[PDB]
Amino acid sequence: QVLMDKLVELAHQYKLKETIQKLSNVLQQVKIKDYFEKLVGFIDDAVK
Repeated sequence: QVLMDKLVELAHQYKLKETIQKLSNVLQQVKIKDYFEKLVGFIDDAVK
């Protein structure tokens, strides 16, 4: 029990959820609409 409690404390010290949410926030700052528009334009050019 002491060992698993120490393991739980050690795992929670890193706070992986904060890293995940920071990564998600950074990923949400990218320009996906521009890339989608470029892909749509390129596929339209190919079809034409």
